Amino acid sequence: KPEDVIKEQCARAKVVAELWHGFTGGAPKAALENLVVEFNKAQQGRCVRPVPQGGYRDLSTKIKAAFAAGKVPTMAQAFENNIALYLEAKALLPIESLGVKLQGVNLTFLNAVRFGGVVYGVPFNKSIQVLYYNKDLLKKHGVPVPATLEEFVAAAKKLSRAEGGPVYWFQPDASTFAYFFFNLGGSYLKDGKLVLNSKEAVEALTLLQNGVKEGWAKPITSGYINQNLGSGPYAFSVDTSAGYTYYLRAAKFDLGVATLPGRTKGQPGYGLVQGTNLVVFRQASKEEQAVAKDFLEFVLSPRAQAVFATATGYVPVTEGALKDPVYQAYAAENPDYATIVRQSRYAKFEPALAEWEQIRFDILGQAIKEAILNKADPKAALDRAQKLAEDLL
Ligand SMILES: Nc1nc2c(ncn2[C@@H]2O[C@H](COP(=O)(O)O[C@H]3[C@@H](O)[C@H](n4ccc(=O)[nH]c4=O)O[C@@H]3CO)[C@H]3CC(O)(O)C[C@H]32)c(=O)[nH]1
Ligand SMILES: O=S([O-])[O-]
Ligand SMILES: [Cl-]
Repeated sequence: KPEDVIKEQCARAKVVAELWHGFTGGAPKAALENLVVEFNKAQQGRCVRPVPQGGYRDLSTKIKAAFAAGKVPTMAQAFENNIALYLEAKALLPIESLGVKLQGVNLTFLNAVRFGGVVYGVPFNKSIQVLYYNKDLLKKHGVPVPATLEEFVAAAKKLSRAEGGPVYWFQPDASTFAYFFFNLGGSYLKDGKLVLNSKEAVEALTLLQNGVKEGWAKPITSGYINQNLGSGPYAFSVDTSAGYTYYLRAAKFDLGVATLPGRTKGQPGYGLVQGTNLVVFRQASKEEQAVAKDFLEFVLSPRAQAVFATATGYVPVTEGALKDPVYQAYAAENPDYATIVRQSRYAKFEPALAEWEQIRFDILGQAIKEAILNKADPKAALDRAQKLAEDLL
């Protein structure tokens, strides 16, 4: 068990840098621990201790408690909005002040960790949405993988009619809504104001709610989409690439990965970038900061990124990772890794506002759930979301 190995490594160590994370298990937790085990073996008496804090929401709550208690870890995973929050307290070390080189990091990811021109995060486990699909079920009914939103809706209705059940499965949540919202031309910031109830928002939430009414979209209310597989016909989901190993272990059918359907065939749709960056807390000792420096250099190395990305379905964050022989050997055997990289070229972020975590779950996610599960009118549900968000900001 890698967490037992690390516990023993850290027991023999003169300096331990704690890294608080939101991996509850599967391949992401095993890949993070395996990376830490190798880092720790290369050091002389210096270690990283990964500390599971629950999911990402539990992690952000535990960091809030840590600020209140006046005792932060050395490193933590952080979404771009969590970075914005922690910078209000000036709790974060600039990454380049540690002497970590970021050249060769993808500008999609590096730009998202740059605040006021300075980098306060190291992109580590960055995901993109992809189209997961049931190759067997599409083959059975001769339905090509849809390249456009129009094709996707047609494919879902045709397969749902043939199978007697809704085949597009989705979580009624902010992540899923972002795919439809972005690819209907939606934009969350209008002259720097956060807008949740634009016509593209209403259109995105109407399309999902109509999908449920018309019997081609199946809301998943309990667990992850990959935990629900096997109950009723499944053709498609739009989901994080970090879901890849979880789909593979659950799927009784031949799992497919495609680029996202876009407005036209001239370009794939935009996917939502999720997963986290590593931040380094100012409060850490110079000795713990020096361990963070080396760990970050290690996490950005082409081998570390190649192994982590091939073990998980996360997007390798560097140019050098794609040139690493381990990455190349996996990609040559499994086209899904190249599909994830291609889709990572067409990448949108949610707003990096300090309040965004509360807004995306408690306000926006609640409005999506009202409309999908309680048949609330999409505009009325999003107008309420807008009022609650305007009150919070
Ligand atoms: N706190 C906070 N969370 C945020 C923010 N923006 C987006 N997200 C959440 O990031 C999750 C995606 O990040 P990612 O690392 O791509 O995927 C996660 C897991 O989602 C995924 N997983 C785990 C178990 C499983 O059976 N299936 C599976 O796919 O594996 C990875 C590690 O757990 C989304 C999903 C959500 O958690 O419901 C809400 C979303 C934010 O601003 N703050
Ligand atoms: O972001 S570039 O790959 O179009
Ligand atoms: Cl959580």
